[PDB]
Amino acid sequence: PTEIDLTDPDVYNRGVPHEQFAWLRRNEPVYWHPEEGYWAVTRHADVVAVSRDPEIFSSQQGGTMIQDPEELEKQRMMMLNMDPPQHTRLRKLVSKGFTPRMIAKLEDKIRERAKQIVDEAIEKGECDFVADIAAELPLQVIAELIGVPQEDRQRLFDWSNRMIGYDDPEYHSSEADGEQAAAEMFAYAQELAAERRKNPRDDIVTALVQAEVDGQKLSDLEFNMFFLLLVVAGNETTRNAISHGMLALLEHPDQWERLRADPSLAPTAVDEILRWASPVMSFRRTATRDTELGGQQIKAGDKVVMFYASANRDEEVFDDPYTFDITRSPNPHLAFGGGGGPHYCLGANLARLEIRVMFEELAEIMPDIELTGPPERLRSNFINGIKHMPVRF
Ligand code: HEM
Ligand SMILES: C=C1CC[C@H](O)C/C1=C/C=C1\CCC[C@]2(C)[C@@H]([C@H](C)CCCC(C)C)CC[C@@H]12
Ligand code: NA
Repeated sequence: PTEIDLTDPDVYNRGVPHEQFAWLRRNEPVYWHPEEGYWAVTRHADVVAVSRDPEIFSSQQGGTMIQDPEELEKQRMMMLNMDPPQHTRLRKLVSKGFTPRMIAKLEDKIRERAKQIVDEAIEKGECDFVADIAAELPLQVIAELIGVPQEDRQRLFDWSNRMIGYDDPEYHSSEADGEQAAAEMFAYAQELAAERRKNPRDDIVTALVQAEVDGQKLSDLEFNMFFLLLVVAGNETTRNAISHGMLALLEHPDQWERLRADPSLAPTAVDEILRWASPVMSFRRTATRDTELGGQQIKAGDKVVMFYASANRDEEVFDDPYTFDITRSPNPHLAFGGGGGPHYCLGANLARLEIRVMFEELAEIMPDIELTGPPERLRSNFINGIKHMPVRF
């Protein structure tokens, strides 16, 4: 196969290039793509090994985005781009509201919203599965969880689209759209923080302003950058799991029948949807010193790109990896990152709950859902996203 540039958004225009990943896994699983260049890491075990060693494979040294100085400095304030010990301290501060017990307290409220969202979509008849269902549930939930009034949730969605849509013409007008979105969101976040410091509420903003670990509290910039990451993660990952999951269910109709007949299949179905969609396709690291990975010699300063979508088709880990099987078990997919990595998704419990509740509700109402046209992909080299997906109920 020709040596495709996996950092180029256009190579994802016709979908995830799974044949390229399949050839790499079999023939060159740790592969130097020359240009500057980068190592493509495509096997599950090697993604896990890179993930769990931040001392060698740093997130701070070159950031975590896969394309090739002001950008790095303007984003080293993101928790994603920190290494221990800096990272360890920040993650201890912001994780309090995301433990499994805290998240499980939301199921009934999340189910109440999902039932109402599905009901209104069915009443409409013909709609956009993204705007009316897949994006709307995580949007309402993250607004309520953060503490943003429901009237303001559309501001959160528009900001988030501008933050990640920097390669898609529908979501960006030029290169500074995202920076301006961030400035607006920082001002909004600071207003909310000031209010909850004075008058605490049961929301994440209050949890964050009150948090204290080892004599430390969140600084202004730390708070603002974590608010930003929560809003973008809340709005640009789960909705694409739901959209690709619905598409997979319609295109593998036997699986949809099984789920409709047996709602107890939903927890395993969530993990197969996550393995299938792999909504976050890749993240980058930088080697801090000379090292060996999979018999390949990686030099200090080298860019290393972990392809979670390829890991989630690894024939050594998953039997029949190109089959969508909602009962697949076990299912050690890497959609949330390599297990053991210090940055492993902080919201994985919330994401699983949102996806589980939504598909339970779609399956129980038993509507006949059908596509009325092709879904439109987000242009991205990072997110495996669906912008629109016309359906009829
Ligand atoms: C399908 C949904 C999601 C997927 C596939 C996903 C994926 C990921 C991945 C791959 C990482 C980096 C892991 C690593 O580098 O080792 C990550 C980190 C993170 N995610 Fe998730 N995510 C999802 C939903 C969410 C949600 C809903 C939230 C919050 C409401 C969230 C919050 C975060 C945060 C704060 C981090 C940074 C953690 C750190 O740097 O220590 N994510 N996510
Ligand atoms: C930070 C600021 C705010 C200050 C400056 O505007 C620079 C900047 C960029 C933010 C970006 C760049 C693109 C990718 C980022 C970092 C998004 C990130 C990849 C989201 C990941 C979501 C989830 C998978 C964890 C969130 C914010 C985005
Ligand atoms: Na119908």
